Amino acid sequence: EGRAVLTSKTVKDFMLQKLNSLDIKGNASKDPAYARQTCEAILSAVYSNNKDQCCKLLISKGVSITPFLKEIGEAAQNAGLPGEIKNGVFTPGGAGANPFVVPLIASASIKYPHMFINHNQQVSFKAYAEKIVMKEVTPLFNKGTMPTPQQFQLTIENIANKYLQNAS
Repeated sequence: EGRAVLTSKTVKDFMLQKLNSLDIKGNASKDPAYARQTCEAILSAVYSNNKDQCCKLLISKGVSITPFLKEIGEAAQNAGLPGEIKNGVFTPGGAGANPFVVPLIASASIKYPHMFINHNQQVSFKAYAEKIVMKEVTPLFNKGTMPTPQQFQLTIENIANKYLQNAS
């Protein structure tokens, strides 16, 4: 959108416009490499967001997300995105901070200084930013046997949410 107030969904909107114009699938369709980095890294993004979102509150309890990372790495292994592994733990190749949300949020961090001013706002910004690409990435999971972002995210979130609670 382009208003002097926007509210409710401003970046969310420009993030969605970027998301739409990011055509995570069109590039996965024109770029067979892009698809490799956008099909495995999308669910590895949720994987990583899981390790980011779950570990975010978990690092506050002083827990251990590695075992949970091991679980999203399962989904990340079973989903077809491998790359890291250690003491009975594994992680998907592109287990960074999301290849689409990074610049998607980087754009909004560059674009929306107002909404990204608070250190705890751009981190949460990428949280619903990963939820939108699931509409763009979903279709890359249709041309094969890959899980959807929502089916995989829920199964992942389910381990973030499982580690999330933990008494408190």
